[PDB]
Amino acid sequence: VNSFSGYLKLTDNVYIKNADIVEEAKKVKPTVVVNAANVYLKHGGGVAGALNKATNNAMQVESDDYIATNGPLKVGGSCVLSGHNLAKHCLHVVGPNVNKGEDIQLLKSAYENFNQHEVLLAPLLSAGIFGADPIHSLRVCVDTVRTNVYLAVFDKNLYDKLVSSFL
Ligand SMILES: OC[C@H](CC1CCC1)Nc1ncnc2[nH]ccc12
Ligand SMILES: [Cl-]
Repeated sequence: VNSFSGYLKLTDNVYIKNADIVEEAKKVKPTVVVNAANVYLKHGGGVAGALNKATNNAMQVESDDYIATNGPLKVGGSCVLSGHNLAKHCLHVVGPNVNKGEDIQLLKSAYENFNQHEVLLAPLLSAGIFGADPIHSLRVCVDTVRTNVYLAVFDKNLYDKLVSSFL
């Protein structure tokens, strides 16, 4: 039993809800919130900009130190950093950004990072401003993640479309 509420169950382990991930994380304070990161951990827009804003820029400060020490992530890769006031940990995961010409096949590799954590709150990787088809992202999620994932989707028409089209 966990404290996630109001989710539709899609499979044994994948759940979905129309929600603002910032407001969800503040309520649940999950062990792991997933950020839709880029390789530079520059949290400007989309989910990343919203999560960072909610931390009063502390996420960006921590991220800049991480990059200065370690260099950029790989597309498809991840790192674990603090969750600040939102969660215990933030798993920064880099899905391919189609608006940059990155290979969509890397989306499966990106979702594989979720399997290192028993329970996660997360957005659909490569959706929104990353320019991929969200129906595809949900399909890859369901077919790749084996741990318990609670997907937040900050758009009603999209959410309704994702539910009604889910196979
Ligand atoms: O990338 C996945 C979705 C895509 C957008 C919804 C339609 C375009 N983004 C988000 N999902 C959940 N919570 C969020 N908070 C701020 C942004 C955000
Ligand atoms: Cl987005």
